[PDB]
Amino acid sequence: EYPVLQKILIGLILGAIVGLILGHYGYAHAVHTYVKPFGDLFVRLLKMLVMPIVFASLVVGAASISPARLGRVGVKIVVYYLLTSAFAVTLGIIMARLFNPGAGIHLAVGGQLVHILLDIVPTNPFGALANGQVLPTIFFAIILGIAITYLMNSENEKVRKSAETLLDAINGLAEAMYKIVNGVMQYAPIGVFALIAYVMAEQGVHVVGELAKVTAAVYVGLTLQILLVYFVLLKIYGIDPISFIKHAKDAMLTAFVTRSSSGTLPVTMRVAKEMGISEGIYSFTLPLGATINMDGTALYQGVCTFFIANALGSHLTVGQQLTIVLTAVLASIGTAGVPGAGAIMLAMVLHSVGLPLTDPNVAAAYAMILGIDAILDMGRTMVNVTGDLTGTAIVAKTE
Amino acid sequence: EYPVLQKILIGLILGAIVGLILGHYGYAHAVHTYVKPFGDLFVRLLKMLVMPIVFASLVVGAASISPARLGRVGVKIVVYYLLTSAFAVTLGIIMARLFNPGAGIHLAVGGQLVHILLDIVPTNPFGALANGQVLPTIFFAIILGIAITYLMNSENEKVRKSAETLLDAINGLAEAMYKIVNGVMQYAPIGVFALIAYVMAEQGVHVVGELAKVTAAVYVGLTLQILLVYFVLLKIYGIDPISFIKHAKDAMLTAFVTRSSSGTLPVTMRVAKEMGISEGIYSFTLPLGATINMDGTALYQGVCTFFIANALGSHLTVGQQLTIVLTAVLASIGTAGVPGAGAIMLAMVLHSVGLPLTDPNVAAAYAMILGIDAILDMGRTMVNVTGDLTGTAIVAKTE
Amino acid sequence: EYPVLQKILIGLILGAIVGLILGHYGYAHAVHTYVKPFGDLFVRLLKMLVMPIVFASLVVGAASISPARLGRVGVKIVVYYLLTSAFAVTLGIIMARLFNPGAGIHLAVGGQLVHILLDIVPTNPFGALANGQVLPTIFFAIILGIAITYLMNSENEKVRKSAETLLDAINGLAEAMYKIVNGVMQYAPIGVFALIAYVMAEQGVHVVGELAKVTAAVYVGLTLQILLVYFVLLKIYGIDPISFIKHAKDAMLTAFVTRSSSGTLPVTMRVAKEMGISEGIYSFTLPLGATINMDGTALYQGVCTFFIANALGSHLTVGQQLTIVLTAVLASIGTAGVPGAGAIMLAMVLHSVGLPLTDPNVAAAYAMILGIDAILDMGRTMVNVTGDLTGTAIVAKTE
Amino acid sequence: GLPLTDPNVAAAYAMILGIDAILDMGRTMVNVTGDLTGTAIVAKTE
Amino acid sequence: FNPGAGIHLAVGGQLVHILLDIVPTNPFGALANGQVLPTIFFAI
Ligand code: NA
Ligand code: NA
Ligand code: NA
Repeated sequence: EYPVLQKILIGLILGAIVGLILGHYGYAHAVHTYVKPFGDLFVRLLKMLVMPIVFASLVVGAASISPARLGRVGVKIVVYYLLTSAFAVTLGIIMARLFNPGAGIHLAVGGQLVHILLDIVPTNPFGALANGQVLPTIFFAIILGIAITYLMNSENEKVRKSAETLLDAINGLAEAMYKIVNGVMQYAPIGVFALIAYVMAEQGVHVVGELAKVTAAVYVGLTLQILLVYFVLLKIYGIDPISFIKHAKDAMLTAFVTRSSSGTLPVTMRVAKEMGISEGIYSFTLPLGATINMDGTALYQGVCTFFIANALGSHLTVGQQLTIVLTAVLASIGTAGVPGAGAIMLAMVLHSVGLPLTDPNVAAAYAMILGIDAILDMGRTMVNVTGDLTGTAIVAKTE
Repeated sequence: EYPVLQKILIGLILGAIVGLILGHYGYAHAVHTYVKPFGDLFVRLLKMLVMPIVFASLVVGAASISPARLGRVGVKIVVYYLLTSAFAVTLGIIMARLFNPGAGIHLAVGGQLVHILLDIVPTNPFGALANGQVLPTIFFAIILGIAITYLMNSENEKVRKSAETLLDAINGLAEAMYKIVNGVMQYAPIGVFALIAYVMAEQGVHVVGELAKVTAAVYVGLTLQILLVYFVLLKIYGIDPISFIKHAKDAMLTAFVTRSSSGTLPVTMRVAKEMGISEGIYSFTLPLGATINMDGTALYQGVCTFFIANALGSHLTVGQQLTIVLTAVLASIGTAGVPGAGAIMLAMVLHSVGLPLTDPNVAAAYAMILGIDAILDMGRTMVNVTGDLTGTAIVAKTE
Repeated sequence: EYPVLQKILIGLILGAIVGLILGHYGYAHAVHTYVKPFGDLFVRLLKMLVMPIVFASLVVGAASISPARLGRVGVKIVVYYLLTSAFAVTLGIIMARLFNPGAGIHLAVGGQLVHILLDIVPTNPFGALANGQVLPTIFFAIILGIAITYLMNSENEKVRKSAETLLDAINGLAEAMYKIVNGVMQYAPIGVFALIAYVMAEQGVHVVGELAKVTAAVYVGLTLQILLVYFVLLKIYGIDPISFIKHAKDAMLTAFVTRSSSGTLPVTMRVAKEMGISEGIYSFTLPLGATINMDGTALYQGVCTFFIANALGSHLTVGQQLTIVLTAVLASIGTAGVPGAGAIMLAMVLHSVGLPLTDPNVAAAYAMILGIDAILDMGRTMVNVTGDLTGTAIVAKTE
Repeated sequence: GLPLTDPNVAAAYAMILGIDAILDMGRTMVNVTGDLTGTAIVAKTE
Repeated sequence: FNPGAGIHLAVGGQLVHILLDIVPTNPFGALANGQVLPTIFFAI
C-alpha cells in the first residue's frame, strides 16, 4: 500500500501521543465512542481467523509429523513454558525490590484439578469450535491429524483417496487463513492507531505518582525479561536474537496493541510460518502457548502483589514471596481466558496472600492497580507473545 | 409428480378459500392445531437449507469473480436497494391519500450506529453459521472466497491443490443445496395450502371495515410498485418483464406464503441460478437483499402510519410525512430480522412520529393493525422478494 | 498393547469387586473423587466421536444406497424396534410375576405429538451438529447423501467433480472416526475399571433386600431377552448367534459400562462395520436405534412398576398391566435422551398408572428404585445396544 | 366468550381504557350514594 | 344509545377460601396492611 511497518509505528507513536493529549483534557469518552471502534474492528478480524486457523493448521501439522514428537515437543514446550513463567515472576520480585512501589501509600491495614483435565476432551468437536474453546480444539485437531496419517497408510486406495482429499481440503482452509492474516494486517496501522489512543485516553492520565513506579517496574521487568531470558536462550540455542525480533515484529506489536494472546494468534502463527518453522511444531505449541504460558502477565502479578503489600506495610516474608510466584504461575494456567485475567489473578494471589480484598485499604490499593491495568496489560502481552514464539523457535531448533 | 405449478395455485386458491370458510365459523384454532403444522414443515425445510446454501454459494461466487466487482455490484445494489426502498414508501403515502383509511375511527387523541457495523465482522465464523446469522456469514464467505483465488494463483502446486479441493468440496455442498431446494419444492403445494389457510383463518375474519381499506391500500400499493418500478426498471435495463415473472414465480409464491425473506432465500437463489445470473452476483446480493432491502414492508409502514394518524385526527404535516419515509427506511435495515418486523417498525415510526404507543387510542389503532398483520405481511414479502431479484437482475445486466 | 479383550474383563471383574469392597466401608466418595474421573475420560472420548461419526457416515451411507431402500430398511427397522420393545416389557412383567418383588414392603397406600415430528427437521444443520442433536442430524445427513447421488449423475462434469470431492472429503472424516474409535478403545480397560467400580461403590451397598429381588428380576429378564428374542431372531434369519456375540463384544461391554446408548454409538457402529454390514444400512439404523429403541430399559420399567404397585398392595389389573407396556414403550421413544431416562420414564408410568408420586409411600418406593438405578441401567443398556445391532444385522440380511 | 387476546377485542377494550376515569368518577359517586341510601333505609327499619 | 355502531370493525372466534380470609389471623396485622374486611369481622 504505502510505508507499511513504519505505517504501524507512525500510527502507534502518533496515536499514543494524540490519545495522551485527548485524555488529559477529559475527552477519554469522546475517544471511546469515536476512535476506539476502529480499533475493535481490527481485533474483530483477528479473532475471526483464530478458530479455523488454529484448527485447520493443527490437523495438517499433526498429520505431517510423527506422533512421539508431539510427545517430545509437548514435553519440551510444557517444561520450557513453566521455567520461563516461574523465572519471570522472580524477575518481577527482583524488579519489585529495585523500585519500592508501595512506599506511600501512607496507609496501613491489619487483619486476616481433575475436572479441568477432563474438560480438554471436547464432547462435541463441532460444539467445541462453535463456542471459542481453543484447548478442546487443540486436543481433537491432533487426534484428527494422527488418524489421517493412519488412513493414508491403509492398504485400501479408495481409503487413502478420501483421507488425502479431506487433508488437502483442510489445508486449503488452513492456508487460506494465512492468506487473510495479511489482509487483516493491512488495516493494522489504522487499527493500532485506535487501540493505543483509547488506552492512553483511559489510563494515561493515571500513570501519575506511585502508580508510575509500578508501571516502570513492570516495563523494565519486561524489557529485562526479553534480554535476560529470551535473548540469552536464543543465543544459547543457536538462533540470532536480532533476526528473531525482525520476524516477530508484527506478532509482537499486535500482541502489545490488542492485549489478547488469543486474538493475536493468527499473526503469531504467520510469523512462525515465515520463520520457516514446521507446521507440526508451531501449530501445536503456539495455541497451547496462548493459554498455558503467560510470562509477562505473571511478571506484573509479582510486582503488583508487592505494591499492595508495601502499601499496607505488610511484612512480605521472603518465604511468602515464593508462594507469590507459585500461585501466580498456577493462576496463569488457570486463567487461560484473557478477559482482564491479569486483575483476576491479582485478586487471587491476595485470596491466598492472606490480605482479604474485602478490607477497604486492600481494596483501595487494588483499585489503583485497576486504573493502570491496560497500560500494564499491553506490555505484559507483548512479552507473553514473544515467550511462545521463542519457546517454539527453540523447540523447533531441537528438531 | 402431478400438475406442479398449478398444484400450487390449486392449493393456494383452494386453501385461502377453505381457510376463510373455516375461520368465519370460529374454527381458526381447529386449523391452527390441525392444518398449520403442515405449513410449518414447509418453512422448516426451507430454513434448513439457507445457512449452507448462502455460505457455500458465496465462497464459490466470491472466488469466481473479481474483487472490485463485488465492490461495484455492492455499491450498485446498495444504492439501488435504497432508492427502491425510499421510493416505495412515497408510493405507500401516495396510496394512503388515495384511500383515506383513518376516516372513522371516530376517535381522537392529543398529547406528546458503529456497533452495528462492527457486528457484521463475526468473531467466530463457526459460531456465526451455527446461530442463524446471515450477515456475518456473508462477510466471512467473501473473505474466504477471495482468499482462495489468491491461493490458486500461488506458485506452489501443493497449495493450489488444497485450494482447488476446498473450493470444489464447498461447491459440492453448494450445488447439493440447490438440489434439495427442488425436493423441498415438491412438497410446496401441500405446504402452501396450510400456510394460507391458517392466515385466512386467523386474520381473514378481520379484513372487515376500515381495516379492509388499509389492506386494499397496501395491496394496490404493492401491485402498483411492481408495475411502476420493477417493470419500468426492467424494461429500462433491457430485460423482459413478463419473462421475469415466469422465472420468479416460485420465489414469489413462496415469499408470499411464508412471509420470510430469509426462509425463501433458497428458492429465490435457485430462481436466480435458473435465470442464469452468475453466482458471483446473486450470491452476494440476494442474501444481502434478504436483510437490507424491505420495499414491500416499508410500503405498508407508510400506509399504516396514516391509518393511525388519521384515526386520531392528527395533522400529519406534509413535512412530517417525509420523516415517515426516512425512519421507516432506516427501520427496515435495522429490523433485518423478520419476526413480525413489520409491526415492530410500526411501533418505531410512532416512537418518533410523536404519537406515544402508551396512549390507549394510539394503542387501540395499533391493535387493529396487529389483527391484520399477516394479511399485509404476505403481500409485503412477495414484493420484498421480487425487489431483490429485480435489483439482482439489473445489477447482473450491468455486468 | 497387552492382553486387550481380557484386559477389559480383568478390569471389569477386578473393578466391580474392588468397588464393592471400597463401598461397603463407606469409601464411595473416596472412589467418586479419585477413581471415577478415569471413567469419565473414557465416556468423554467416545461422546466426542459420535457427532462427526454419525453425520459423516450417514451422508456416505445414504449417498451409496438406493433411496427407496432406506424406505424399506426404515420401515423394517421401525416395525422391528417396536415389536422388540413391546415384547420386552411383556417379558419384564412375566419376569415380575416370577419374582414377587413388592412383597414387603409391608406398607400400603390408597388415593387417586406433531411438534415432535416437526423438530426432526433442523432449521440450522450447523446448529444441529453443534448442540448434540442426533435426530435432526440423521434427517439432514440423509437429505445430503441423497442429494449428492443426484449430483454425481448430473450431465456436467465440473459438477460431479465437486460432488465427488465433497463426498470423498466427508468419508475422509467418517473413516478417520472409525480410526479413532480403536484409539479410544485401547484406554477402555482403564476406563471400564473406573466406571463399574464407581457404580458398585454407589449402589452396590444397595442391592440388599427386596431390592435384590428387583435387580435379579431385571437381570434374568435381560438374559432371557437375549436368548428368547435376539438369539431366536438371529437363528430365524440365518445368522449365527454365537458369532454375533463375538463381534458385538466391545459394543456390548462399552454399552454396559457407560450406560449411554449415545456414548457407545461409535463402538457399536464400528462393530457393524467389522461385521461387514453396509454403511447404507447401519449408518441410518444404529443412530436411530440409539434414540428410538430402548428394549432393555423398557423391560426394567415393567418390573419396577410392579415392585411399586406390589409395595402398596395395589391391585394391578391384568388389563392395567398392558397399559404399563403401552406407555413405557411410548415413553422410551419420548425419552431418547439418556440422562437417567429410566427413572424419568418410571415417574411417567406412575403419572398414568394412577399412583401419584406426591404420595409419600409412592415416593418412598420410588426412592428405593432410585438407589439401584445404575445397577439396573448398566444391564438395561447392554441389552439396548444389542437390540439395535441385532435389528441392524437382521435388516441387513434382508438386503 | 370474546377473548381479550384477539386484537379487535383488545382494540375496543383499549378505547374504554382511555375513558376509564371519566366513567370511574361518576360510577363511584353512585356507589357511595348506594351505601348511604341502603344504610338510611336499614336504619329506618330500626 | 347504541354505542358500538362504528366501530366499522368485526371479529369472530372463540369460593370457600375467600370466606375463610374474612377471619384475620393477626388482628394487628390486619389493621397494619389496609385490610378492611377482616378488620370489620374482628371489630364486631
Ligand atoms: Na502467551
Ligand atoms: Na428482501
Ligand atoms: Na438403543
